[PDB]
Amino acid sequence: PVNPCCYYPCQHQGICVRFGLDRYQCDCTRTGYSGPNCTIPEIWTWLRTTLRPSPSFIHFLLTHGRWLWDFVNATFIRDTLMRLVLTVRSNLIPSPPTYNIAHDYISWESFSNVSYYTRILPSVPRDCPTPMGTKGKKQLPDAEFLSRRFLLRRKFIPDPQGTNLMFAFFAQHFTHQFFKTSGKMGPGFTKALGHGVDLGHIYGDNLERQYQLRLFKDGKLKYQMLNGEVYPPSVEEAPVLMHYPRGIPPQSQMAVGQEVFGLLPGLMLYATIWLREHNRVCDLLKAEHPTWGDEQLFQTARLILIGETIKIVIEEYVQQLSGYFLQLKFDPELLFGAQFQYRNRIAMEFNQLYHWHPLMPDSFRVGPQDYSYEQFLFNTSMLVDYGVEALVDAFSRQPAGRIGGGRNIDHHILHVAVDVIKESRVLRLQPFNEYRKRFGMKPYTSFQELTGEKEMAAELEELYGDIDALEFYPGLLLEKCHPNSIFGESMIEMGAPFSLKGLLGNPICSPEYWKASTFGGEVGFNLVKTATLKKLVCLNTKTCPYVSFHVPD
Amino acid sequence: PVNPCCYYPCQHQGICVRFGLDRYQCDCTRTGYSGPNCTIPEIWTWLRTTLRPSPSFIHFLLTHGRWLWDFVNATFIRDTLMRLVLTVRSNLIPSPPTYNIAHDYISWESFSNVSYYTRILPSVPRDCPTPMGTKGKKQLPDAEFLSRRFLLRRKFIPDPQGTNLMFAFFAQHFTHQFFKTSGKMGPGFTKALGHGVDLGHIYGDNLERQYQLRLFKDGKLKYQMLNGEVYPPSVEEAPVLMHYPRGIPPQSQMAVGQEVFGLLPGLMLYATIWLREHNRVCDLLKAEHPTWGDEQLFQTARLILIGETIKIVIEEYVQQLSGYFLQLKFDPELLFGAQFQYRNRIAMEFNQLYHWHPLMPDSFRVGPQDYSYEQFLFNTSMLVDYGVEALVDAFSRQPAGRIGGGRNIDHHILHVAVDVIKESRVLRLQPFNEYRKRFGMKPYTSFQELTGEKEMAAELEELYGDIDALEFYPGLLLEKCHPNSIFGESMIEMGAPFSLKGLLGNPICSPEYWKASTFGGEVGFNLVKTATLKKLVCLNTKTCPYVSFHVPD
Ligand SMILES: *[C@@H]1O[C@H](CO)[C@@H](O[C@H]2O[C@H](CO)[C@@H](O[C@@H]3O[C@H](CO[C@@H]4O[C@H](CO[C@@H]5O[C@H](CO)[C@@H](O)[C@H](O)[C@@H]5O)[C@@H](O)[C@H](O)[C@@H]4O)[C@@H](O)[C@H](O)[C@@H]3O)[C@H](O)[C@H]2NC(C)=O)[C@H](O)[C@H]1NC(C)=O
Ligand SMILES: *[C@@H]1O[C@H](CO)[C@@H](O[C@H]2O[C@H](CO)[C@@H](O[C@@H]3O[C@H](CO[C@H]4O[C@H](CO[C@H]5O[C@H](CO)[C@@H](O)[C@H](O)[C@@H]5O)[C@@H](O)[C@H](O)[C@@H]4O)[C@@H](O)[C@H](O)[C@@H]3O)[C@H](O)[C@H]2NC(C)=O)[C@H](O)[C@H]1NC(C)=O
Ligand SMILES: *[C@@H]1O[C@H](CO)[C@@H](O[C@@H]2O[C@H](CO)[C@@H](O[C@@H]3O[C@H](CO[C@@H]4O[C@H](CO)[C@@H](O)[C@H](O)[C@@H]4O)[C@@H](O)[C@H](O)[C@@H]3O)[C@H](O)[C@H]2NC(C)=O)[C@H](O)[C@H]1NC(C)=O
Ligand SMILES: *[C@@H]1O[C@H](CO)[C@@H](O[C@@H]2O[C@H](CO)[C@@H](O[C@@H]3O[C@H](CO[C@@H]4O[C@H](CO)[C@@H](O)[C@H](O)[C@@H]4O)[C@@H](O)[C@H](O)[C@@H]3O)[C@H](O)[C@H]2NC(C)=O)[C@H](O)[C@H]1NC(C)=O
Ligand code: HEM
Ligand code: HEM
Ligand SMILES: *[C@@H]1O[C@H](CO)[C@@H](O[C@H]2O[C@H](CO)[C@@H](O)[C@H](O)[C@H]2NC(C)=O)[C@H](O)[C@H]1NC(C)=O
Ligand SMILES: *[C@@H]1O[C@H](CO)[C@@H](O[C@H]2O[C@H](CO)[C@@H](O)[C@H](O)[C@H]2NC(C)=O)[C@H](O)[C@H]1NC(C)=O
Ligand SMILES: CCCCCCCCO[C@@H]1O[C@H](CO)[C@@H](O)[C@H](O)[C@H]1O
Ligand SMILES: CCCCCCCCO[C@@H]1O[C@H](CO)[C@@H](O)[C@H](O)[C@H]1O
Ligand SMILES: CCCCCCCCO[C@@H]1O[C@H](CO)[C@@H](O)[C@H](O)[C@H]1O
Ligand SMILES: CCCCCCCCO[C@@H]1O[C@H](CO)[C@@H](O)[C@H](O)[C@H]1O
Ligand SMILES: CCCCCCCCO[C@@H]1O[C@H](CO)[C@@H](O)[C@H](O)[C@H]1O
Ligand SMILES: CCCCCCCCO[C@@H]1O[C@H](CO)[C@@H](O)[C@H](O)[C@H]1O
Ligand SMILES: CCCCCCCCO[C@@H]1O[C@H](CO)[C@@H](O)[C@H](O)[C@H]1O
Ligand SMILES: CCCCCCCCO[C@@H]1O[C@H](CO)[C@@H](O)[C@H](O)[C@H]1O
Ligand SMILES: C[C@H](C(=O)O)c1ccc(-c2ccccc2)cc1
Ligand SMILES: C[C@H](C(=O)O)c1ccc(-c2ccccc2)cc1
Repeated sequence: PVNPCCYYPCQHQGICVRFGLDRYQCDCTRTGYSGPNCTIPEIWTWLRTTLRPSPSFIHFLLTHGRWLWDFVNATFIRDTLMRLVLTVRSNLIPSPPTYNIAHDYISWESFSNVSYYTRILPSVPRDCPTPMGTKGKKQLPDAEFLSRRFLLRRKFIPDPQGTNLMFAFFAQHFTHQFFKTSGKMGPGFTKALGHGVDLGHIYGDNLERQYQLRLFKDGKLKYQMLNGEVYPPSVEEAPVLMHYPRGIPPQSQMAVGQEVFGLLPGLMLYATIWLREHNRVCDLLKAEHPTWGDEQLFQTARLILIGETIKIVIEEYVQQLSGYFLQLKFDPELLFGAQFQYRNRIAMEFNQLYHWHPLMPDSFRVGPQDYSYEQFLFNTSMLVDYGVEALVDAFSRQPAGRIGGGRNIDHHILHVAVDVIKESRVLRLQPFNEYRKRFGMKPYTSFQELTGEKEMAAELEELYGDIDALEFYPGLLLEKCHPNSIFGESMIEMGAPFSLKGLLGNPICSPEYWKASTFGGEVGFNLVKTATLKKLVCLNTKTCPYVSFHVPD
Repeated sequence: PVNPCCYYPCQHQGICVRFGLDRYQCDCTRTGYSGPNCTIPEIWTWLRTTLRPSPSFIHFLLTHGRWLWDFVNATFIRDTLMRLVLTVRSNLIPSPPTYNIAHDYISWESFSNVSYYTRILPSVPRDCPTPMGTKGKKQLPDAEFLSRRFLLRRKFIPDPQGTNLMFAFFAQHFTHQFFKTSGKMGPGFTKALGHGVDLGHIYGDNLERQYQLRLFKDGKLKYQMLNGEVYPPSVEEAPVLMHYPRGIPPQSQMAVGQEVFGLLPGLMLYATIWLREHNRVCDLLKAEHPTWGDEQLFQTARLILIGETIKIVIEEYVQQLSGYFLQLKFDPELLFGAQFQYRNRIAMEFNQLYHWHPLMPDSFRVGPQDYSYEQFLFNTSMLVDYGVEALVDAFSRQPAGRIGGGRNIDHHILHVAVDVIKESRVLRLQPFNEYRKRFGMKPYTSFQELTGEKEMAAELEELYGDIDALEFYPGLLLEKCHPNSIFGESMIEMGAPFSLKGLLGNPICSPEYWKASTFGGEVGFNLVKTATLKKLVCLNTKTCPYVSFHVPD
């Protein structure tokens, strides 16, 4: 008897439950539909769906008519729309979280064990006829072949939106505080127990590590002086585990919150900027609160930096990424009248979607000098040799690669995409089309509709055999991009919900925490409300270089 | 310079923050008040407080006019009132949680480290003129003296509401799933990381322990047969750490989720009933779902038992406790249209408040036999000797002692109260009157007003010197009791918020989880919806004895 849930019979988030030896029932509770497979719409459900413009038309509206948007952005309409965006996008993510790699049903273990990444759609049943369920071949295309054929970069394709490396390293630094897959436990497990913006990549993901990194004086983080400049301390003064190639002297190993940041100067660059921001904030707090001890100074600075991070990510990072003329706004109060849960659980699908390796260039240009991957990766003297300002200027000037479209991952890191595809199969992620529906989009009827071209589509069709067998990650990177965009609609329609839910679901955005006293008063609250990338760098450097998420003109 | 916040200047939940060397500022954000101390009301705030009837009057309305409540309870008005109770009570509890024993301010560590009990009011600053702030003497009364003088029972005082031992043991059993203070870490720390109704007292507070307790067959829990009846397994069969006096071998110990349950037959009685219920539910689930494996049967049954627990607690436990003519109702759907966070963090004040030792009798009567504490405590055969039905019948017929009013704690366990008072001082809990205000009541102006009498009031007055120096726990237990009630208004006004928040804050009550599929379908969902104390017992025993939370008429 073939497992009926392998046919993915339940639609619109209805829940498929096996009954008896060969039957099944769909739980349509609060889905807005009824019927055996939750396909019969209620009045409002129908109106909403038949009158709702497509993601492509909305994307069009949001990226045209700057004159009208400039007007709108200066009115209450800016808040009305930002609220709509926030609520409509986040409503797609279940909270409290539902499934994980071990349970394809709600359970107390899935709810309480935070070492697990959560998941939005259950896994493909292990007893299905094919790897993807019912469609496709008995064996999926070879991961290595799939990557070399469709993901490997031939000629560098720059992001048409003007995104640069300053943005690419920001994204890598930022996401690594919540994507920390455990090697020991395996796929489906994380070590970033904070499941969000807790800044564990600065303060450490565990208490013992945090303590080794702290100076325990004035609430500050340990540091060292080099060429009269402030940098993270060496592992000798802050005995913390760091992932460095064997043979590298401890004196040349910098100690920071995230163990893998010694991998790239671009990562240590941000680690340095934030470390300096932390100590700088500590100084501001101390002047305002001379009676405070080291602990409160440290904890309050952390909250301020968390706020500064969310602010910059929404108003500058996501702004650059979206390309929207609507001025995004970070304002927790926009949700104080709505039903919203201030909690977040990182999804394995979100982890998959954020592998933006295509952003990395062919080489790294620092002034007249061009540096190869071998001169850049694990280079422990570049940051100190050039200093923060020089690297920020350089990264802000060099363009990053386009993410969507295919064939744009540098050969030096193509192996990551290969492992991502392999991980996807161990996690038994459902097919791309099931995720399209889960996120409110119509499934693609053919590979041609997906890619927008004919040659790659024909080859994919031969390899997968059926569009309904196309996998999650390949689908995301091979989907045709929006006009002049960094990526396709699925990346936005699927990524926006996870991202927004992750940003606003932070406890500091709750009515309980979002108050001046939480940040030490008006001074600290204002630091959060008015934070910018430019201020983050220039208030912590001797000179002010060109700083931005987009290349200059 | 005296610490300005030692005077507890900020009112109505305003937050006191130290500025400069000797100044302070109150953050009145969203309190509904403004001004230096958060005392100037906004028009609506004033309107609401002036029209608000007193807790005494509302208590009067809820305990009179049966004819009217009989009409109300059979209509939608019952639901309207329950929702009001729910939202208004839970709104007094901060969520996300605020402080803990280490931080008297919001911090990321307080939010993320669940080993800490949270707290509603910050601690008494360590640099205050007196132990309670600025009022009272430089030295608090001796804890032992206080207990002997005002808490020690002289003549057993039965609860006037008819509460029995079946209720007392249920309460002790139930609360021990979320109150597990860590001896190793000390005051302020808990081992019950679930912080709520997770049934960890049945399944264990950690995974390793849960695995030792499970049969891994049919989703069931290990068990043993004795005299043809089902009981928890021995430690020899389920090797988990149980706290038994030294010398008692593993084969003679019973292994259950909570390590301290071997202490009393009353606790193991409930451990036995719930274990039978778990396995009984597994049977019903397997009949409906023959394809389900052991893990899903186990997890689903746990969710059902959690649901049955909350149902019984709200509609029978709290109902008995309140004495309201209003028929309380457990219906998560009542909050779906409101703003509510589905999370809970156990407060140290709630732990203190729940020390209901006065409930325990002078001796334990089982039919013709009367057992002393010496014969009852640590008795390893009584449960099996009498069987479940017999003990339930016996406990359901024996009256429990009155909680409030004072002088009603059996000398055998008075030492617990002494330690609660000592613990309170290590935690530096603010005075009783500060808590009265935090929970919407007027502070008491004298001990006479507090106790309602003159003898104890005069002595307390001399020991403490000032009503504003009275401590939390002593205050709760010495407050005058409502007419014919089990305890005073403070117990209700402070206890209800914590209780209701903890019950409805459970994720199974969220819109995401409260669906039939979560419980395996309609059969499991109805088990939750129609759960009853009588059914919990009678469907798991050979015969059906007298079972209730109140003695028979
Ligand atoms: C979050 O969730 C993850 C995933 O579940 C947790 O992972 C870890 O915990 C699991 C449970 O501890 C680990 O499971 C392994 O199970 C192996 C098999 O053991 C079996 O169970 C008992 C073993 O006990 C037996 O009897 C005596 C009794 O004392 C015992 O001393 C003796 O050793 C004997 O084996 C038995 O019934 C069976 O026959 C099996 O032996 C273990 O051998 C192994 O050590 C481990 O416990 C799992 O591997 C862990 N890691 C991962 C990645 O899964 C994680 O702990 C959870 N986190 C939290 C905070 O809950
Ligand atoms: C939830 O919250 C609780 C409460 O904070 C927390 O408690 C435990 O964790 C902390 C931190 O691990 C424990 O700290 C204890 O105090 C001392 C700290 O002082 C010393 O620490 C270092 C000593 O060892 C190191 O010294 C050399 C330097 O010469 C260094 O090179 C080596 O690395 C070496 O290991 C040192 O840096 C410093 O100078 C001091 O000597 C700890 O050392 C000690 O081990 C203690 O552990 C608490 O005691 C823990 N329990 C309690 C009750 O506080 C929980 O861990 C937390 N839970 C979670 C999940 O976060
Ligand atoms: C970690 O990063 C540091 C950078 O801080 C690396 O050190 C730097 O390495 C560069 C390249 O080896 C050094 O180059 C300098 O400038 C010229 C560059 O070459 C010139 O341009 C092209 C290239 O051949 C030709 O057309 C020109 O004729 C000319 O050759 C070089 O010739 C100079 O000799 C000089 O070295 C740079 O000086 C150096 N910086 C410092 C402070 O050492 C470092 O190698 C890297 N570590 C590792 C292990 O890769
Ligand atoms: C754990 O609990 C069990 C009960 O489940 C304890 O065992 C039981 O102990 C009682 C008394 O200790 C035994 O009593 C039986 O019946 C009479 C009762 O006494 C009578 O009533 C009064 C009392 O003096 C007098 O007026 C009468 O003359 C008469 O004495 C007793 O006399 C009998 O000898 C008989 O023991 C009961 O039988 C026993 N149950 C079993 C099956 O063992 C057990 O002690 C306890 N463990 C500990 C450590 O206390
Ligand atoms: C040239 C620079 C880069 C190098 C050397 C690099 C490297 C790596 C390696 C070695 C891994 C782990 C692979 C495995 O376990 O198989 C990884 C993972 C990952 N990378 Fe990159 N990467 C780069 C850039 C970036 C960028 C710019 C982003 C975009 C935000 C990013 C995102 C991620 C994510 C989300 C993961 C998974 C983390 C996890 O599960 O722990 N990377 N990368
Ligand atoms: C036969 C009677 C009982 C005995 C022997 C007993 C005993 C004890 C002991 C020995 C402690 C721990 C004290 C310490 O660490 O200093 C404790 C705690 C506790 N007891 Fe009782 N008790 C009884 C009844 C009850 C009842 C009826 C309730 C009410 C629901 C209750 C509730 C509590 C609570 C809430 C704690 C604190 C738990 C914690 O923080 O871990 N007890 N008791
Ligand atoms: C509900 O979903 C099922 C599952 O795909 C649909 O398919 C079933 O019913 C068909 C109608 O006759 C049969 O032809 C299929 O063999 C049968 N498949 C399975 C797995 O049982 C079903 O038609 C859908 N019903 C509705 C109303 O949409
Ligand atoms: C605000 O609260 C403070 C603290 O309770 C009040 O007390 C301060 O001001 C009084 C005015 O005469 C003095 O008598 C007190 O000594 C002084 N105490 C402190 C904290 O320094 C204050 O009156 C209140 N003010 C308002 C506006 O209500
Ligand atoms: C009510 C006024 C409607 C005007 C119709 C505007 C037409 C915009 O049309 C849009 O063009 C895009 C490409 O430029 C496509 O990607 C979108 O799918 C399409 O809807
Ligand atoms: C309330 C929010 C309204 C957002 C609507 C913005 C959409 C801008 O729409 C623009 O209108 C222009 C009309 O002169 C056209 O010429 C542009 O092609 C079109 O994209
Ligand atoms: C927070 C929910 C508010 C519902 C009010 C109805 C207003 C409908 O609002 C619509 O929602 C769509 C998404 O479903 C958007 O794509 C449309 O642009 C928006 O106008
Ligand atoms: C014209 C301006 C419109 C502003 C509203 C945009 C925000 C609504 O965004 C909508 O979110 C939904 C759920 O994730 C998606 O299914 C829709 O395709 C998307 O347009
Ligand atoms: C029509 C509305 C009338 C509002 C009158 C406001 C009454 C509250 O008045 C306030 O009472 C506090 C406590 O006694 C004082 O500390 C404040 O200074 C006082 O303004
Ligand atoms: C009996 C009259 C009651 C009036 C209710 C006051 C409503 C709140 O009024 C507010 O007062 C603030 C302080 O001056 C102003 O800054 C705000 O603009 C104003 O809206
Ligand atoms: C909608 C909620 C209404 C709550 C009101 C219930 C209060 C019952 O009130 C009772 O009414 C009786 C009338 O016969 C009086 O005799 C009692 O003294 C009075 O306490
Ligand atoms: C007549 C029936 C009334 C039902 C409403 C009772 C529920 C509201 O209860 C109220 O909760 C507040 C916050 O905890 C307390 O401050 C009030 O004193 C209390 O009466
Ligand atoms: C505002 C806009 C929307 O809601 O449309 C939006 C929000 C978030 C992202 C995002 C961020 C990170 C990864 C992937 C996607 C993209 C667009
Ligand atoms: C419904 C009623 C109300 O909200 O009035 C209520 C709710 C809860 C308790 C309670 C529970 C445990 C300890 C202490 C108190 C008491 C009364």
